[PDB]
Amino acid sequence: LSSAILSEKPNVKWEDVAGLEGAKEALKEAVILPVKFPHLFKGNRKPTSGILLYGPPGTGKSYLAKAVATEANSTFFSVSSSDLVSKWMGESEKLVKQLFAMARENKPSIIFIDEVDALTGTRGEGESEASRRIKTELLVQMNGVGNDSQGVLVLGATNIPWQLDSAIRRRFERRIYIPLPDLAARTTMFEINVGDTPCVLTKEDYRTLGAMTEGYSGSDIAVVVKDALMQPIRKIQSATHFKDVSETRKLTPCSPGDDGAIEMSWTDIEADELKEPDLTIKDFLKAIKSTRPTVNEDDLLKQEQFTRDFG
Amino acid sequence: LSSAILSEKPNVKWEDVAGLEGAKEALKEAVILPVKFPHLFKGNRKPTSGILLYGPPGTGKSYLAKAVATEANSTFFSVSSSDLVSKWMGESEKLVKQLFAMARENKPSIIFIDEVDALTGTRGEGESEASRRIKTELLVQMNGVGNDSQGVLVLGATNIPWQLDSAIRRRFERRIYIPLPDLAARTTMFEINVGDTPCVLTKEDYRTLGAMTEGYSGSDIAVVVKDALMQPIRKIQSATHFKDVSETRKLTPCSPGDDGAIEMSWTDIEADELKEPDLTIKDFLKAIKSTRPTVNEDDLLKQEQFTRDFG
Amino acid sequence: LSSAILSEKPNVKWEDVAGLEGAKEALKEAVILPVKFPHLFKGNRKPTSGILLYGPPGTGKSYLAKAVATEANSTFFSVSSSDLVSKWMGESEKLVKQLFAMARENKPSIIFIDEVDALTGTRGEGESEASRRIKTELLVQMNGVGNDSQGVLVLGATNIPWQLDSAIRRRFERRIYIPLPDLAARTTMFEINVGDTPCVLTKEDYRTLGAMTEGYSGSDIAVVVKDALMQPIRKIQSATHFKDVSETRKLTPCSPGDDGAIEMSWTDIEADELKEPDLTIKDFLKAIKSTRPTVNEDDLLKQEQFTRDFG
Amino acid sequence: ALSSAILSEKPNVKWEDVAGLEGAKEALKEAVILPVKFPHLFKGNRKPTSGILLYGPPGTGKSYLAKAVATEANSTFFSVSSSDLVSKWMGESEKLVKQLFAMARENKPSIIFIDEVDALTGTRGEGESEASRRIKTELLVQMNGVGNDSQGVLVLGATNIPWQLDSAIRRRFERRIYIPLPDLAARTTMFEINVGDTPCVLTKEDYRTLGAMTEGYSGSDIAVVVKDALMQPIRKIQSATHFKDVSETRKLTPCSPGDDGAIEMSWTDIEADELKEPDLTIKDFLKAIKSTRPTVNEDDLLKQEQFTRDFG
Amino acid sequence: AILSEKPNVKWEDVAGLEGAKEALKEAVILPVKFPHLFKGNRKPTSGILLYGPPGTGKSYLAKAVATEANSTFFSVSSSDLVSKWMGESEKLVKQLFAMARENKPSIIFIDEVDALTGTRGEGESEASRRIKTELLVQMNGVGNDSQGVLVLGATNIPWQLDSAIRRRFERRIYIPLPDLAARTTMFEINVGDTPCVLTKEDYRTLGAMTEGYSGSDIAVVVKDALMQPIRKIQSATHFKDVSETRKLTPCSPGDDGAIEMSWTDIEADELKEPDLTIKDFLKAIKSTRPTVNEDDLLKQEQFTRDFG
Amino acid sequence: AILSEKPNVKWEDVAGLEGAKEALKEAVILPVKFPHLFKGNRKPTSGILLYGPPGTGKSYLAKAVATEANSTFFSVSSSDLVSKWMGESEKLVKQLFAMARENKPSIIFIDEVDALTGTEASRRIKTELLVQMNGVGNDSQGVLVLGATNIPWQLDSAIRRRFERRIYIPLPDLAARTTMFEINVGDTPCVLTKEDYRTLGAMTEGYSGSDIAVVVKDALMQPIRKIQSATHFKDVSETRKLTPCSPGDDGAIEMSWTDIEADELKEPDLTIKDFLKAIKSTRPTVNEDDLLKQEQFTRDFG
Ligand SMILES: Nc1ncnc2c1ncn2[C@@H]1O[C@H](COP(=O)(O)OP(=O)(O)O)[C@@H](O)[C@H]1O
Ligand SMILES: Nc1ncnc2c1ncn2[C@@H]1O[C@H](COP(=O)(O)OP(=O)(O)O)[C@@H](O)[C@H]1O
Ligand SMILES: Nc1ncnc2c1ncn2[C@@H]1O[C@H](COP(=O)(O)OP(=O)(O)O)[C@@H](O)[C@H]1O
Ligand SMILES: Nc1ncnc2c1ncn2[C@@H]1O[C@H](COP(=O)(O)OP(=O)(O)O)[C@@H](O)[C@H]1O
Ligand SMILES: Nc1ncnc2c1ncn2[C@@H]1O[C@H](COP(=O)(O)OP(=O)(O)O)[C@@H](O)[C@H]1O
Ligand code: BEF
Ligand code: BEF
Ligand code: BEF
Ligand SMILES: [Mg+2]
Ligand SMILES: [Mg+2]
Ligand SMILES: [Mg+2]
Repeated sequence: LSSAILSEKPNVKWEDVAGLEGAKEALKEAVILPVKFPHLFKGNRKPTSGILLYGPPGTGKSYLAKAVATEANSTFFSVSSSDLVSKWMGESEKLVKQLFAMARENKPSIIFIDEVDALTGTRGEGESEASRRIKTELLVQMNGVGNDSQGVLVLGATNIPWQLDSAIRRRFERRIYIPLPDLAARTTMFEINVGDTPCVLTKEDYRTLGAMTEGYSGSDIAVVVKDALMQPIRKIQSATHFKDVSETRKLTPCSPGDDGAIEMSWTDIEADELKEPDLTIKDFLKAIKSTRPTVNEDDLLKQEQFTRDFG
Repeated sequence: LSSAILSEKPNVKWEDVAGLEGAKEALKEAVILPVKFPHLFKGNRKPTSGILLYGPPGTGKSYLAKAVATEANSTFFSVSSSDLVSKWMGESEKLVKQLFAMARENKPSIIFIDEVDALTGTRGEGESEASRRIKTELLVQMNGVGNDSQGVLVLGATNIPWQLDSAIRRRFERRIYIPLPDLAARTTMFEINVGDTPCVLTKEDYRTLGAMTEGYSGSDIAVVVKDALMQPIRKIQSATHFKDVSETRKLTPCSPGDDGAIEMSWTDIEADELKEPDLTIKDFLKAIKSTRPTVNEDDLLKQEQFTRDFG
Repeated sequence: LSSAILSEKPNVKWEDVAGLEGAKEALKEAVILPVKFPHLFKGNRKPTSGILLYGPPGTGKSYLAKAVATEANSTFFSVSSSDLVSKWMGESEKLVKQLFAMARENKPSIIFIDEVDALTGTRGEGESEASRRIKTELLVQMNGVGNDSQGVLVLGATNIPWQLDSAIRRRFERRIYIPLPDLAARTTMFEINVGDTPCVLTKEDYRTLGAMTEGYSGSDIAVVVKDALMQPIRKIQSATHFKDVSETRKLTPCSPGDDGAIEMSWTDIEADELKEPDLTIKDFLKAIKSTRPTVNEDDLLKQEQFTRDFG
Repeated sequence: ALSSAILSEKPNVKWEDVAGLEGAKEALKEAVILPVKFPHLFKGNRKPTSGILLYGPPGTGKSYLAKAVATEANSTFFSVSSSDLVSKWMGESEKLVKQLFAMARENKPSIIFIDEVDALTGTRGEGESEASRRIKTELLVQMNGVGNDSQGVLVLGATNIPWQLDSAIRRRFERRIYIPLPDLAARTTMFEINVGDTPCVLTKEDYRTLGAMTEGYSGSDIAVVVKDALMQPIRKIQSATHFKDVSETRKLTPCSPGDDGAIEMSWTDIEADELKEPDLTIKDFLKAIKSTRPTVNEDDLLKQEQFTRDFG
Repeated sequence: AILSEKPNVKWEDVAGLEGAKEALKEAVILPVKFPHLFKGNRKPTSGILLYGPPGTGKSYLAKAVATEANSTFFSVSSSDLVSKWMGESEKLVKQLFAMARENKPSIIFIDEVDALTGTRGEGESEASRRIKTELLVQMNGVGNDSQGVLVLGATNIPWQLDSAIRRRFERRIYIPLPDLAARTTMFEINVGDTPCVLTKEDYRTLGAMTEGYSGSDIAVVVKDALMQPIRKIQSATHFKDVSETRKLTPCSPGDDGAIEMSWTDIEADELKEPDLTIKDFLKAIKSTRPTVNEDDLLKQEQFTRDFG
Repeated sequence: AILSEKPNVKWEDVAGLEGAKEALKEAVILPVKFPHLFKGNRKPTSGILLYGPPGTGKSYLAKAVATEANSTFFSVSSSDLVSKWMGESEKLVKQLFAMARENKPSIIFIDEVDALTGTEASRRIKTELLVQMNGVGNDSQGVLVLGATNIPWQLDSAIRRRFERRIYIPLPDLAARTTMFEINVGDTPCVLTKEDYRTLGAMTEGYSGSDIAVVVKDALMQPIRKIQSATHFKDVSETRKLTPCSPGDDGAIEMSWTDIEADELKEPDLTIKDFLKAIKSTRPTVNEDDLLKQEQFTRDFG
């Protein structure tokens, strides 16, 4: 049997995710509003049962699922494609039945599924038995004869929504496209991902950054901020020569031959008594020259096709 | 001989389904007429043994099965593809035999199977042992040597009727296509799904709605009515400011600066003593602009192919 | 000691089967002629041991098996694929051995197997242990070292005879194709399936019906006759108005305003004392417009392939 | 004390009833008759054959030849399918094999027949190599025992699928023989055998005309066209209206409407025995030839020429 | 089912391409040397890809990272991951990252990740979607602790690697063909304790002769060289005394003291093996062609020139 | 499941293969003959793979090595390990190495090493074997593993790598086939000359020892075959003795073997020509594309 139970909460708050307030609105009214205000949702007025998120890779879908998982205050299940597909013949499907069953047992609950494109695609006869049996149980077990469709919430994610079948497209009754973040949201993600590190710039300088970075993803922002945090490490471990500055001794990397320039390596230098140089904009522009964006623009044209129709 | 079964207690009545009068006629004469009038069915006049329902997703198939399940007054079995396919080798087929066996034990009765496409498809050799053994037992056990084909009524549903094998197609001896609905039925579903909520419109305004919504499904109607029932709380949480109107205190969202406009949030306001905004066409039309028709039209061309031939 | 025996008593006459005079000849000489005339079969002259029937679905195969079962006057066994395939490892095969064993114990006897395609197909290694063990025991136990092949009789049915393996094809030594019925046989099935219901037509009108219905199955005939028997219930409970005609009170549906036309519903009318208008030609033609032929014509080309070779 | 179910009674078929098979007839006469009649020849270097396989397309006469050996044995003829070897729990699946060859050596001289050896063997994955690899392994040892027990037993293998037979058991059956479809003269012989004691109408060259008409059948095809030929005069008895006396007191046969002594009646009207059936005529034979096209397929013959062309 | 080892390989054991060396010394040794620098915004690298032509020592360098790591160093090829059944192909991935998190702090190596990528099109459908999907979501996802474990990827085909897994391996390093001096160093290492015959500039002549090999190519020409004088001894007729009591070596037919015999004829020890010298080396260089191809190097310069 | 023996097969009992033989002599016998040669970091081979087409008696050659190294021969079939024993196979591979350690000098023979790898469960056998072949180090001295494969190209590269030395076992050449015919008839009464044996040799290009063994087993029975079927008996020469002869000959009576008295039959003498018959009715076992497939392996992993 083994009951396939998996549920754990990380820490990602609301405003960690920047921008796209339609999805924030729909998920606050789909998650917080049923739990905090159950009396409003009564009779004809019912909460949303199936919500699909989609878009290009790294626009913040699974991180938003993390934010819902932290801000849930509910039995947050989560399952990959691993725990559903079993060995023999029968546990591949009865575990789905027990998943939504015990999900309804621990109601109010939220279910997230990542990359539902691995379970769809009934057109043709490829991926035959797994697609028909497992996908059929996802349909009928999602709603069907005597399933309590109230209670639980099914969060779907994908990168390919056009290969998603129209029936499961109707199952995910409120679908939301997640675009590449605009100027202001990327300004916000810059001001978030700098964090507690002492920066040097102002808000309109972050606006200059977001103007320079037209058309990235969230991971692209995470790695240009990472590289911006990782240039002074290369300055400290780099080359030969440090120097004292200023609570008892403190040395930082400096060029060969300078005011107090001893010749050494980071290894030579004592615990703590290292001075790493500030973060800097030059670090930002160096990170811009480091990495090209990952997303392709014809795939964005297909996202504008399915979004322009069904979004 | 360990038997694992199930049964239901649903709640759906006749007038909730709009249109579909042929299916309503065939199921009233296939369900109500045998039980209420058993004396009419004698000798040459025999009840229907196999009924197929099919069509695009969300035209009301499984909800009609709910209506038959409530209006049955009979032992209503229902089985998905899960409970038939077993682990080892033998219980995958003997459970089918015990299903129709105990179904004949509790006669008169109705059996529903959802998404029978997971049990068909003998063409080729894919899904070999499960398809031949389980599907063979569905054929022979459905009717065969000494099966009492009288009594139990088998209601079939699917979304893919062309992959259904011709033998089971003959088993479901009276098949009915369920098209996309029309103007008047969607007017009826609007006037049903508004329910007890105090609306604002008239009947010809619902006709204007159904004229605006050419080519939806029933789920599309359910979610535009759902979104229409969410715009009140969207207005309550909107901005800063509520106001008393009118059984002891009752406040609703209003614009900044109005007759009795206090400044607050929904959180500030007491249990129940919240007032909800009246349904207006603007919420309806906003919900129409929110969501495209879900299903495609080339799939409708294939439904017109199989319907135009075999319907 | 397993003892998974089952047999029964149906009721189907010879002459309720239409067409198929070759199958009628082969089964009269295979069933009636051994029992009534055992002295003719002695020494070199031996009865037939294996007879196969095949064809498109609903050409009357299993109903002919019902007719043999009624007209047997012999211990008629019948087994599906369910009772042969067991759980563990050994009872899947020893039950076959006990089946032909106790079949020879109750000689003279007839064995029918429906849809033998679930036990064949040794080509490749799919369905490996069940196919090799169970099918091997079907071969050797059917005839082999010391099996008394005289006595019993193995009746095979299928819908797919080309996937039947050539060895079992040789086992079923006298195979018969069962086509779609022609004009006269469908005229006969019309005149049988009208039964005791008072009709309105003549024999050449049934010839007009069979001319209108070119290329049906037996189930198609059964459901157009069924729909023809379900039109007078629709008319007797349709709209408003019945009328007395003629053993104490008897009312039938009639148009609004007629000779003795009271206004009521079927519900208003007393047990029995309600009679529906006799089947009419229009009901027949309406049933012809109701339902397509079931079978497809490329499958008929494969039936002409296997029939043209092995028939 | 976990013994089995064996053969005791032999099914009487004569040695002359088969046709063709001259290599198999030679190998089994030298493998059965020659050890018993001449034990002094097999000594030292000269040893009898230990493993003999028969194979071929279905219905070329393999199991019927095993019937002929079973009648002509005069020895304790065991026979076992795949049923009696595979047991329930874990251990009797293999100890019964050990007791089979054990009690087979107890009742020596003796012959062992195994039909459909591909059901014994056959591995694809983990499920196929469980509880069949054990029994296969015990067969592997107990037929490695040629150096242990050369004299005594003989293992006759039959199959229809010899390519799925594993190469190790292929080496165990050390002298394998392909059994093809029969030719003109052998089918003439099977016609003249299967007519039996029934009074025929034809001559030997008419049977040659039959075998020329029936190019490429099996033995079962011959058995059913002869069977249908033995059903045609009773079909004449059932058919039409009208019989007629001919010739030990009254004897009537079917004849056309209006003939020399043509009374009008049905078979039902006619007294026990005093019926006369029509003698088999070439027309019933040729009608039976038109009734059933050959059963086996020629691509299967190409695979028999593959395995025969290699390992035959 | 799952392998583990703390191997021998050191940074000085590795010869060549010191930018990848200092990069892995940073991303692996810097969590070891200064874990207290990595806090809050400053986080260690999670996914590092190595790639290029075959035989360049990526697994060997991973073993150098393993020895200087002091951590549970896993390593897996594709052979422990290919679908034989329909679902130990995926649950073993789940147990791999699961037990990898059980033995944290840890390092995971995967060799030739090109056998798990390539979602474009529908070829290799169920294995690619299921197994690759679990690699993505299980690599980072809803509630995966992405901290801790380190995923080392290797391949020979990086362009067929999908862009999503390309982003997963967030710090990728191209490994080019090495140079003269590093192959001189690998010659002087792989000769080992065997008594050679040459000097350092003769190894420079060797590396000049061997322009454009891999590390495995060096390993097999040194291996064949450790068959070469033994191949002289196993060959031919005639030995000869030279010089602690009797000592004979192979010599040509007809020479100063050339007796005719075989090695078998000659007494324990009292054999004088031919010296190990270059003609055998240069003959081994003429024996074997470089395996790798240069248009594949042009594609490595394409993907490296763009994304490197 | 594990066979053990102190075999008695000399080099001369193994037809041909002189090249392998000479490789094995210096690979295995030299270390054993003069152990003082292998002090310090100089260590004798401890894995040898024997590869080549089936029917060359790789096993028999292996026993000769054991006989000549004066060692116990321990042996196991990998097919049996993978299928028959399964569950207990880890235990078996253990015990096997354990016996061999306890019994130095000794040799482990693993037949069909390819059959260790693929078509989870036998992944254990692979894994245990590898751990054990690392046993040269815990106990490097005194044991040697000889693997045998017909399909070296299907042999797990990890296992492959544990077999330092690889030796090709070719199909027999003229001289070897000639020896095989002689050995296979041994003492049997026949009238074959030295030249006939050579002829039989020359006439079986591409045959294996196995193939030759079956042909010879077939041929020797021919005189028994003639006597059993024999027709027309003529007297020759201890009181009456008749043999088959053609229709119409010096003393040619017409009869069948059945007609002739116990013993007083003279069976036909063995002939070189008769084997020629047997050669026609037994095709060689081994496909001709195997040469290349095996030589591809000699080129790549030799
Ligand atoms: N709006 C956002 N605010 C903060 N972090 C973000 C945002 N969007 C993306 N990220 C970063 O992206 C990563 C998660 O991406 P994910 O949603 O898993 O990609 P995908 O959408 O392809 O699943 C996290 O490291 C997170 O920090
Ligand atoms: N005609 C209809 N009348 C009332 N509700 C409907 C109708 N069509 C659809 N619905 C609603 O939409 C959903 C879809 O109906 P259902 O029979 O379950 O279709 P499906 O199984 O194809 O999704 C149901 O949950 C039901 O509440
Ligand atoms: N020739 C026929 N005569 C009478 N009824 C028939 C005939 N063919 C079919 N039927 C009717 O149609 C149905 C289908 O025939 P049946 O033998 O059950 O088909 P199948 O062999 O495919 O199961 C049966 O209910 C039978 O009564
Ligand atoms: N040579 C033959 N002579 C006479 N009858 C034969 C011959 N070969 C086959 N038959 C008949 O054909 C049938 C098949 O013979 P058999 O060996 O049992 O074949 P199988 O087991 O493949 O069905 C039997 O009824 C047998 O009487
Ligand atoms: N840069 C290097 N320094 C030292 N040895 C190397 C180097 N590159 C390759 N080698 C040698 O090559 C052998 C095999 O290299 P391998 O790790 O298989 O290459 P790959 O990068 O394809 O995995 C190793 O045993 C190693 O000793
Ligand atoms: F989803 Be429905 F049953 F087409
Ligand atoms: F149902 Be039938 F036998 F095609
Ligand atoms: F013996 Be047969 F080929 F069934
Ligand atoms: Mg449904
Ligand atoms: Mg049927
Ligand atoms: Mg047989």
